[PDB]
Amino acid sequence: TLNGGITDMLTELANFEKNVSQAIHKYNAYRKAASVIAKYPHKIKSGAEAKKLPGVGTKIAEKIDEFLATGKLRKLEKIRQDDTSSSINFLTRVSGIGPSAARKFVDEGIKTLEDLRKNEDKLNHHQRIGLKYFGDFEKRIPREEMLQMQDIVLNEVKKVDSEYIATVCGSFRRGAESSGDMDVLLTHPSFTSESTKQPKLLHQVVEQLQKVHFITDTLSKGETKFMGVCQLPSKNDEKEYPHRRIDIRLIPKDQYYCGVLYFTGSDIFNKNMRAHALEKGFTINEYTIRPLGVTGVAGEPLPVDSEKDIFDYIQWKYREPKDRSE
DNA sequence: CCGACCGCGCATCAGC
DNA sequence: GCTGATGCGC
DNA sequence: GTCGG
Ligand SMILES: Nc1nc2c(ncn2[C@H]2C[C@H](O)[C@@H](COP(=O)(O)OP(=O)(O)O)O2)c(=O)[nH]1
Ligand SMILES: [Ca+2]
Ligand SMILES: [Ca+2]
Ligand SMILES: [Ca+2]
Ligand SMILES: [Cl-]
Ligand SMILES: [Cl-]
Ligand SMILES: [Cl-]
Ligand SMILES: [Cl-]
Ligand SMILES: [Cl-]
Ligand SMILES: [Cl-]
Ligand SMILES: [Cl-]
Ligand SMILES: [Cl-]
Ligand SMILES: [Cl-]
Ligand code: NA
Ligand code: NA
Ligand code: NA
Ligand code: NA
Repeated sequence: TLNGGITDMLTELANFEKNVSQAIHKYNAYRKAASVIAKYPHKIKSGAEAKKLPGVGTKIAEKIDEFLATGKLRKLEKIRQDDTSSSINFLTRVSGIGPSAARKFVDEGIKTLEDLRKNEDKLNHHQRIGLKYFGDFEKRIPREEMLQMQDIVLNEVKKVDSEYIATVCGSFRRGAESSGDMDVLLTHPSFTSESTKQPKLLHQVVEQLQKVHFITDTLSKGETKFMGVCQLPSKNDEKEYPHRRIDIRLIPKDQYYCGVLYFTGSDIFNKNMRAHALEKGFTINEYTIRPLGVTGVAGEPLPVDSEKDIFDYIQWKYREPKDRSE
Protein backbone atom coordinates (compact mmCIF):
# COMPACT_ATOMS: atom_id res chain seq x y z
CA THR A 1 0.00 0.00 0.00
CA LEU A 2 3.07 2.26 -0.10
CA ASN A 3 2.76 2.95 -3.85
CA GLY A 4 -0.63 1.25 -4.07
CA GLY A 5 -2.06 3.54 -6.76
CA ILE A 6 0.68 2.93 -9.32
CA THR A 7 0.94 -0.86 -8.84
CA ASP A 8 -2.84 -1.25 -9.04
CA MET A 9 -2.74 0.80 -12.27
CA LEU A 10 -0.08 -1.39 -13.84
CA THR A 11 -1.70 -4.65 -12.71
CA GLU A 12 -4.87 -3.53 -14.51
CA LEU A 13 -2.94 -2.75 -17.72
CA ALA A 14 -1.17 -6.13 -17.36
CA ASN A 15 -4.49 -8.01 -17.39
CA PHE A 16 -5.75 -6.08 -20.45
CA GLU A 17 -2.69 -7.05 -22.50
CA LYS A 18 -2.92 -10.72 -21.43
CA ASN A 19 -6.64 -11.23 -21.82
CA VAL A 20 -7.57 -8.80 -24.64
CA SER A 21 -4.49 -8.09 -26.77
CA GLN A 22 -3.14 -11.64 -26.22
CA ALA A 23 0.34 -10.13 -25.74
CA ILE A 24 1.82 -12.32 -23.01
CA HIS A 25 5.15 -10.46 -23.04
CA LYS A 26 3.40 -7.11 -22.61
CA TYR A 27 1.60 -8.78 -19.69
CA ASN A 28 4.90 -9.94 -18.17
CA ALA A 29 6.45 -6.49 -18.74
CA TYR A 30 3.68 -4.80 -16.73
CA ARG A 31 3.90 -7.32 -13.86
CA LYS A 32 7.70 -6.76 -13.68
CA ALA A 33 7.21 -2.98 -13.51
CA ALA A 34 4.51 -3.25 -10.84
CA SER A 35 6.61 -5.69 -8.77
CA VAL A 36 9.75 -3.51 -8.72
CA ILE A 37 7.69 -0.47 -7.70
CA ALA A 38 6.16 -2.59 -4.93
CA LYS A 39 9.61 -3.38 -3.47
CA TYR A 40 10.74 0.26 -3.76
CA PRO A 41 10.82 1.69 -0.22
CA HIS A 42 9.74 5.30 -1.01
CA LYS A 43 6.60 7.13 -2.12
CA ILE A 44 7.14 7.79 -5.84
CA LYS A 45 7.10 11.46 -6.94
CA SER A 46 7.49 11.50 -10.77
CA GLY A 47 7.72 9.41 -13.92
CA ALA A 48 11.40 10.27 -14.26
CA GLU A 49 12.03 8.87 -10.76
CA ALA A 50 10.31 5.57 -11.55
CA LYS A 51 12.14 5.28 -14.88
CA LYS A 52 15.38 4.74 -12.98
CA LEU A 53 14.08 1.33 -11.83
CA PRO A 54 14.61 -1.72 -14.10
CA GLY A 55 11.53 -2.57 -16.14
CA VAL A 56 10.13 0.99 -16.21
CA GLY A 57 10.69 2.56 -19.63
CA THR A 58 9.65 5.73 -21.42
CA LYS A 59 5.98 4.79 -21.88
CA ILE A 60 5.30 3.63 -18.27
CA ALA A 61 7.03 6.75 -16.90
CA GLU A 62 4.69 8.90 -18.99
CA LYS A 63 1.72 7.04 -17.51
CA ILE A 64 2.98 7.57 -13.96
CA ASP A 65 3.30 11.32 -14.64
CA GLU A 66 -0.31 11.41 -15.84
CA PHE A 67 -1.51 9.49 -12.78
CA LEU A 68 0.37 11.55 -10.19
CA ALA A 69 -0.84 14.78 -11.85
CA THR A 70 -4.52 13.83 -12.32
CA GLY A 71 -5.32 10.85 -10.08
CA LYS A 72 -6.33 8.78 -13.16
CA LEU A 73 -5.12 7.42 -16.51
CA ARG A 74 -6.96 8.21 -19.77
CA LYS A 75 -5.96 4.99 -21.58
CA LEU A 76 -7.48 2.96 -18.71
CA GLU A 77 -10.66 5.09 -18.93
CA LYS A 78 -11.24 4.11 -22.56
CA ILE A 79 -10.45 0.43 -21.85
CA ARG A 80 -12.91 0.41 -18.93
CA GLN A 81 -15.63 1.95 -21.19
CA ASP A 82 -15.16 -0.59 -24.02
CA ASP A 83 -17.88 -3.25 -23.58
CA THR A 84 -16.16 -5.86 -25.74
CA SER A 85 -12.84 -5.38 -23.92
CA SER A 86 -14.52 -5.69 -20.55
CA SER A 87 -16.57 -8.78 -21.44
CA ILE A 88 -13.46 -10.64 -22.60
CA ASN A 89 -11.76 -9.79 -19.30
CA PHE A 90 -14.64 -11.09 -17.17
CA LEU A 91 -14.86 -14.43 -19.03
CA THR A 92 -11.23 -15.35 -18.33
CA ARG A 93 -12.06 -15.43 -14.57
CA VAL A 94 -13.83 -18.78 -15.05
CA SER A 95 -11.55 -21.78 -14.51
CA GLY A 96 -10.86 -23.21 -17.98
CA ILE A 97 -11.67 -20.12 -20.10
CA GLY A 98 -8.60 -18.22 -21.30
CA PRO A 99 -8.16 -15.32 -23.73
CA SER A 100 -8.55 -17.44 -26.86
CA ALA A 101 -11.88 -19.00 -25.80
CA ALA A 102 -13.12 -15.77 -24.17
CA ARG A 103 -12.71 -13.81 -27.42
CA LYS A 104 -14.39 -16.60 -29.40
CA PHE A 105 -17.40 -16.61 -27.04
CA VAL A 106 -17.64 -12.81 -27.14
CA ASP A 107 -17.36 -12.85 -30.95
CA GLU A 108 -20.31 -15.28 -30.74
CA GLY A 109 -22.25 -12.92 -28.45
CA ILE A 110 -21.74 -14.85 -25.18
CA LYS A 111 -20.94 -12.08 -22.68
CA THR A 112 -22.41 -12.69 -19.18
CA LEU A 113 -22.60 -15.38 -16.49
CA GLU A 114 -26.18 -15.99 -17.60
CA ASP A 115 -25.03 -16.47 -21.20
CA LEU A 116 -22.62 -19.17 -19.99
CA ARG A 117 -25.21 -21.15 -18.01
CA LYS A 118 -27.54 -21.05 -21.04
CA ASN A 119 -24.77 -22.40 -23.33
CA GLU A 120 -23.36 -25.21 -21.18
CA ASP A 121 -23.17 -27.41 -24.31
CA LYS A 122 -20.33 -25.22 -25.64
CA LEU A 123 -18.11 -25.98 -22.60
CA ASN A 124 -15.78 -28.89 -21.80
CA HIS A 125 -15.74 -30.75 -18.48
CA HIS A 126 -13.18 -28.35 -16.97
CA GLN A 127 -15.06 -25.17 -17.89
CA ARG A 128 -18.36 -26.56 -16.63
CA ILE A 129 -16.83 -27.31 -13.22
CA GLY A 130 -15.25 -23.85 -13.09
CA LEU A 131 -18.66 -22.35 -13.80
CA LYS A 132 -20.36 -24.53 -11.16
CA TYR A 133 -18.20 -23.26 -8.32
CA PHE A 134 -17.51 -19.81 -9.83
CA GLY A 135 -18.63 -17.79 -6.81
CA ASP A 136 -16.93 -20.21 -4.38
CA PHE A 137 -13.58 -19.96 -6.22
CA GLU A 138 -13.65 -16.15 -6.07
CA LYS A 139 -13.37 -16.47 -2.24
CA ARG A 140 -10.32 -16.53 0.03
CA ILE A 141 -9.58 -19.29 2.55
CA PRO A 142 -8.95 -18.28 6.19
CA ARG A 143 -5.81 -19.73 7.72
CA GLU A 144 -8.00 -21.37 10.38
CA GLU A 145 -9.67 -23.51 7.69
CA MET A 146 -6.39 -24.36 5.91
CA LEU A 147 -5.38 -25.79 9.33
CA GLN A 148 -8.32 -28.21 9.42
CA MET A 149 -7.82 -29.18 5.77
CA GLN A 150 -4.14 -29.97 6.40
CA ASP A 151 -5.08 -32.21 9.36
CA ILE A 152 -7.45 -34.20 7.12
CA VAL A 153 -4.96 -34.65 4.28
CA LEU A 154 -2.04 -35.65 6.52
CA ASN A 155 -4.17 -38.12 8.51
CA GLU A 156 -5.55 -39.95 5.46
CA VAL A 157 -2.22 -40.10 3.62
CA LYS A 158 -0.84 -41.83 6.74
CA LYS A 159 -3.57 -44.52 6.46
CA VAL A 160 -2.62 -45.45 2.87
CA ASP A 161 1.08 -45.88 3.60
CA SER A 162 2.96 -44.46 6.55
CA GLU A 163 6.05 -43.72 4.38
CA TYR A 164 4.32 -40.97 2.36
CA ILE A 165 5.20 -37.37 3.27
CA ALA A 166 2.81 -34.52 2.49
CA THR A 167 3.58 -30.80 2.80
CA VAL A 168 1.21 -27.85 2.32
CA CYS A 169 2.91 -25.13 0.24
CA GLY A 170 1.83 -22.07 -1.77
CA SER A 171 0.79 -18.91 0.06
CA PHE A 172 -0.13 -20.96 3.17
CA ARG A 173 3.50 -21.93 3.69
CA ARG A 174 4.47 -18.25 3.20
CA GLY A 175 2.37 -17.45 6.29
CA ALA A 176 -0.61 -15.71 4.68
CA GLU A 177 -3.67 -15.06 6.83
CA SER A 178 -5.80 -16.10 3.81
CA SER A 179 -5.01 -18.13 0.67
CA GLY A 180 -6.48 -18.53 -2.81
CA ASP A 181 -6.25 -22.35 -2.75
CA MET A 182 -4.45 -25.34 -1.18
CA ASP A 183 -1.26 -26.81 -2.69
CA VAL A 184 0.14 -30.16 -1.53
CA LEU A 185 3.61 -31.51 -2.34
CA LEU A 186 3.82 -35.32 -2.00
CA THR A 187 6.72 -37.89 -1.93
CA HIS A 188 7.24 -41.65 -1.35
CA PRO A 189 10.54 -43.70 -1.21
CA SER A 190 9.29 -45.72 -4.24
CA PHE A 191 9.22 -42.74 -6.71
CA THR A 192 12.72 -41.34 -7.26
CA SER A 193 14.46 -39.89 -10.31
CA GLU A 194 16.31 -43.21 -10.72
CA SER A 195 13.40 -45.66 -10.47
CA THR A 196 9.61 -46.09 -10.13
CA LYS A 197 9.35 -49.21 -7.86
CA GLN A 198 5.46 -49.11 -7.31
CA PRO A 199 2.39 -48.27 -9.55
CA LYS A 200 -0.39 -45.69 -9.00
CA LEU A 201 1.40 -43.89 -6.15
CA LEU A 202 -0.51 -40.68 -6.86
CA HIS A 203 -3.72 -42.51 -7.80
CA GLN A 204 -3.75 -44.47 -4.49
CA VAL A 205 -3.82 -41.17 -2.53
CA VAL A 206 -6.47 -39.36 -4.61
CA GLU A 207 -8.59 -42.51 -4.16
CA GLN A 208 -8.44 -42.56 -0.34
CA LEU A 209 -9.28 -38.85 -0.12
CA GLN A 210 -12.23 -39.43 -2.48
CA LYS A 211 -13.54 -42.33 -0.36
CA VAL A 212 -13.71 -40.25 2.85
CA HIS A 213 -15.36 -37.61 0.63
CA PHE A 214 -12.70 -34.90 0.92
CA ILE A 215 -11.91 -34.51 -2.80
CA THR A 216 -15.10 -33.85 -4.79
CA ASP A 217 -14.12 -33.30 -8.48
CA THR A 218 -11.22 -33.78 -10.93
CA LEU A 219 -10.22 -31.01 -13.37
CA SER A 220 -7.20 -32.90 -14.77
CA LYS A 221 -5.03 -35.81 -13.67
CA GLY A 222 -1.87 -37.56 -14.77
CA GLU A 223 0.88 -39.63 -13.17
CA THR A 224 2.39 -36.64 -11.30
CA LYS A 225 -0.13 -33.70 -11.25
CA PHE A 226 -3.71 -33.60 -9.93
CA MET A 227 -5.92 -30.51 -10.33
CA GLY A 228 -9.32 -30.67 -8.63
CA VAL A 229 -11.81 -29.66 -5.91
CA CYS A 230 -12.35 -30.36 -2.19
CA GLN A 231 -14.48 -29.42 0.82
CA LEU A 232 -14.42 -29.53 4.69
CA PRO A 233 -17.19 -31.42 6.56
CA SER A 234 -19.97 -29.26 8.01
CA LYS A 235 -21.99 -29.65 11.21
CA ASN A 236 -25.72 -30.32 11.46
CA ASP A 237 -27.80 -27.33 10.28
CA GLU A 238 -24.80 -25.11 9.61
CA LYS A 239 -24.06 -23.57 6.23
CA GLU A 240 -21.76 -25.84 4.21
CA TYR A 241 -18.19 -24.72 3.65
CA PRO A 242 -17.34 -23.23 0.22
CA HIS A 243 -15.76 -25.68 -2.20
CA ARG A 244 -12.08 -25.00 -2.84
CA ARG A 245 -9.46 -25.62 -5.52
CA ILE A 246 -6.74 -28.14 -4.64
CA ASP A 247 -3.54 -29.05 -6.52
CA ILE A 248 -1.42 -32.10 -5.66
CA ARG A 249 1.99 -32.57 -7.25
CA LEU A 250 3.95 -35.83 -6.82
CA ILE A 251 7.71 -35.07 -6.99
CA PRO A 252 10.61 -37.59 -7.00
CA LYS A 253 11.73 -38.08 -3.33
CA ASP A 254 15.32 -37.08 -4.17
CA GLN A 255 14.25 -33.71 -5.79
CA TYR A 256 12.05 -32.54 -2.91
CA TYR A 257 13.83 -29.22 -2.36
CA CYS A 258 13.63 -27.85 -5.92
CA GLY A 259 10.03 -29.07 -5.84
CA VAL A 260 9.13 -27.33 -2.59
CA LEU A 261 10.84 -24.12 -3.79
CA TYR A 262 8.78 -24.03 -6.98
CA PHE A 263 5.53 -24.92 -5.08
CA THR A 264 6.04 -22.23 -2.43
CA GLY A 265 6.27 -19.28 -4.87
CA SER A 266 5.15 -16.69 -5.37
CA ASP A 267 4.75 -16.74 -9.18
CA ILE A 268 6.57 -13.47 -9.78
CA PHE A 269 9.20 -14.44 -7.20
CA ASN A 270 9.78 -17.68 -9.13
CA LYS A 271 9.94 -15.78 -12.47
CA ASN A 272 12.43 -13.25 -11.07
CA MET A 273 14.49 -16.00 -9.42
CA ARG A 274 14.81 -17.97 -12.65
CA ALA A 275 15.61 -14.83 -14.67
CA HIS A 276 18.46 -14.00 -12.26
CA ALA A 277 19.58 -17.63 -12.53
CA LEU A 278 19.95 -17.13 -16.28
CA GLU A 279 22.18 -14.09 -15.93
CA LYS A 280 24.25 -16.14 -13.47
CA GLY A 281 24.55 -19.10 -15.89
CA PHE A 282 22.05 -21.63 -14.43
CA THR A 283 18.53 -22.83 -15.16
CA ILE A 284 15.99 -23.74 -12.47
CA ASN A 285 12.86 -25.86 -12.77
CA GLU A 286 10.87 -27.80 -10.20
CA TYR A 287 13.21 -30.84 -10.46
CA THR A 288 16.78 -29.61 -10.78
CA ILE A 289 19.16 -26.69 -11.10
CA ARG A 290 21.65 -27.02 -13.97
CA PRO A 291 24.39 -24.91 -15.57
CA LEU A 292 24.25 -23.85 -19.23
CA GLY A 293 26.84 -24.39 -21.97
CA VAL A 294 28.20 -22.26 -24.81
CA THR A 295 25.70 -23.99 -27.10
CA GLY A 296 22.93 -23.03 -24.65
CA VAL A 297 22.16 -26.59 -23.47
CA ALA A 298 21.76 -27.64 -19.85
CA GLY A 299 24.36 -29.87 -18.19
CA GLU A 300 23.98 -32.44 -15.37
CA PRO A 301 21.94 -31.61 -12.23
CA LEU A 302 23.77 -30.17 -9.16
CA PRO A 303 23.40 -31.67 -5.65
CA VAL A 304 20.87 -30.09 -3.30
CA ASP A 305 20.26 -30.69 0.42
CA SER A 306 18.01 -27.74 1.35
CA GLU A 307 16.08 -24.81 -0.07
CA LYS A 308 18.98 -22.60 1.02
CA ASP A 309 21.40 -24.50 -1.25
CA ILE A 310 19.56 -23.17 -4.32
CA PHE A 311 19.71 -19.52 -3.19
CA ASP A 312 23.43 -20.14 -2.61
CA TYR A 313 24.19 -21.32 -6.19
CA ILE A 314 22.75 -18.06 -7.56
CA GLN A 315 24.28 -15.91 -4.77
CA TRP A 316 21.09 -14.79 -2.99
CA LYS A 317 20.68 -14.19 0.73
CA TYR A 318 18.27 -16.82 2.01
CA ARG A 319 14.63 -15.76 2.17
CA GLU A 320 12.14 -17.48 4.44
CA PRO A 321 8.76 -18.19 2.82
CA LYS A 322 7.14 -15.06 4.32
CA ASP A 323 9.65 -12.84 2.48
CA ARG A 324 9.08 -14.58 -0.87
CA SER A 325 5.64 -12.95 -0.82
CA GLU A 326 6.15 -10.74 -3.90
C1' DC B 1 16.61 -0.01 -34.28
C1' DC B 2 14.89 -5.01 -34.47
C1' DG B 3 14.40 -9.74 -31.70
C1' DA B 4 13.94 -12.35 -27.18
C1' DC B 5 11.54 -12.49 -22.78
C1' DC B 6 10.92 -18.50 -16.48
C1' DG B 7 9.76 -23.31 -17.16
C1' DC B 8 6.63 -27.24 -17.50
C1' DG B 9 1.98 -30.72 -16.48
C1' DC B 10 -2.18 -32.20 -18.77
C1' DA B 11 -5.72 -32.13 -22.86
C1' DT B 12 -6.32 -31.67 -27.67
C1' DC B 13 -5.46 -30.63 -32.70
C1' DA B 14 -2.68 -30.56 -37.46
C1' DG B 15 0.27 -32.97 -40.43
C1' DC B 16 2.18 -37.19 -40.99
C1' DG C 1 0.46 -43.73 -32.74
C1' DC C 2 4.13 -40.05 -33.13
C1' DT C 3 6.09 -34.47 -33.41
C1' DG C 4 5.36 -30.00 -32.66
C1' DA C 5 2.09 -26.39 -31.76
C1' DT C 6 -1.96 -24.29 -29.38
C1' DG C 7 -4.48 -23.57 -25.22
C1' DC C 8 -5.01 -23.33 -20.14
C1' DG C 9 -3.07 -23.91 -15.99
C1' DC C 10 0.71 -24.29 -11.48
C1' DG D 1 6.89 -2.54 -23.23
C1' DT D 2 11.59 -2.97 -22.00
C1' DC D 3 16.17 -3.95 -22.49
C1' DG D 4 20.11 -5.45 -24.79
C1' DG D 5 22.43 -7.47 -28.96
N1 LIG E 1 7.96 -20.55 -12.42
C1 LIG E 1 6.67 -20.33 -12.17
N2 LIG E 1 6.19 -20.82 -11.02
C2 LIG E 1 4.88 -20.61 -10.79
C3 LIG E 1 4.08 -19.94 -11.67
N3 LIG E 1 2.85 -19.89 -11.15
C4 LIG E 1 2.86 -20.54 -9.94
N4 LIG E 1 4.13 -20.98 -9.75
C5 LIG E 1 4.07 -21.61 -8.44
C6 LIG E 1 4.21 -20.57 -7.32
C7 LIG E 1 2.88 -20.62 -6.61
O1 LIG E 1 2.99 -20.22 -5.24
C8 LIG E 1 2.56 -22.11 -6.73
C9 LIG E 1 1.09 -22.36 -6.56
O2 LIG E 1 0.36 -21.59 -7.51
P1 LIG E 1 -0.82 -20.58 -6.93
O3 LIG E 1 -1.81 -21.30 -6.02
O4 LIG E 1 -1.47 -19.91 -8.13
O5 LIG E 1 -0.10 -19.37 -6.08
P2 LIG E 1 -0.25 -18.83 -4.52
O6 LIG E 1 -1.37 -17.82 -4.43
O7 LIG E 1 -0.40 -19.88 -3.41
O8 LIG E 1 1.07 -18.15 -4.29
O9 LIG E 1 2.94 -22.41 -8.11
C10 LIG E 1 4.68 -19.45 -12.86
O10 LIG E 1 4.00 -18.83 -13.70
N5 LIG E 1 5.97 -19.65 -13.12
CA1 LIG F 1 -2.86 -23.57 -6.62
CA1 LIG G 1 -2.24 -21.40 -3.45
CA1 LIG H 1 -0.25 -16.29 -11.05
CL1 LIG I 1 3.83 -9.81 -26.44
CL1 LIG J 1 -13.63 5.06 -15.58
CL1 LIG K 1 -31.65 -17.69 -25.76
CL1 LIG L 1 -13.10 -13.83 0.58
CL1 LIG M 1 -14.70 -35.13 -11.59
CL1 LIG N 1 -13.00 -36.27 -8.36
CL1 LIG O 1 1.07 -38.53 -16.97
CL1 LIG P 1 15.30 -31.82 -15.23
CL1 LIG Q 1 15.27 -10.04 -23.55
NA1 NA R 1 14.24 1.93 -16.32
NA1 NA S 1 -18.87 -0.03 -21.95
NA1 NA T 1 -9.51 -18.79 -16.56
NA1 NA U 1 2.88 -25.18 -22.59
